[PDB]
Amino acid sequence: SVSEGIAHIHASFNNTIVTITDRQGNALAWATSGGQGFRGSRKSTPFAAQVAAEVAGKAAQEYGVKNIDVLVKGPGPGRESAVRALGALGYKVNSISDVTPIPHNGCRAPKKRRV
RNA sequence: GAACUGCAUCUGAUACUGUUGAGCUAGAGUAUGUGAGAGGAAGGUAGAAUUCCAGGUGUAGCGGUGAAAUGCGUAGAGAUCUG
Repeated sequence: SVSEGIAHIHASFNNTIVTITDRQGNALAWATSGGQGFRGSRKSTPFAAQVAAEVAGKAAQEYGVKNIDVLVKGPGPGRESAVRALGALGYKVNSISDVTPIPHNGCRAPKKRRV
């Protein structure tokens, strides 16, 4: 159906969500580290992001995407592992971009944790 | 005898303080030219980001923590794109 695609790698400190959409922005497939058997501490590792990206890529590869460009966002650890997973799954990467939301001194952040 | 460190009234001195006359420019101010600055007050505007709302795709999680759970989610969340 679609040959050009975008892989969004939304990676937080707790979880990483790998969605694969077309060039327009309509999601084709997605996977999460918390939806792959890993919970708690294991879920926020690069390996869980690797398996999530593998699952999402293998699910969206039946659609017909071979050309894909990735959009990494967030500071989580799996932001680098997911792209390697996509590259080793046979995806032809178009470009690696880091579009993470950065306010220009906007909304006040939550208070510092006293741990 | 000394002292009573005091007070009062005359006289003298004019270095310093006071009161005065004149002068001076060095302290302090004025006019004129340039300069920097998140100095102040009143309006307008821009770009990111959050939240909310309405939609398209999409499907089973999200979120959170040292772990969790409360919470949010198949009444369709989160993710993604458009207003």
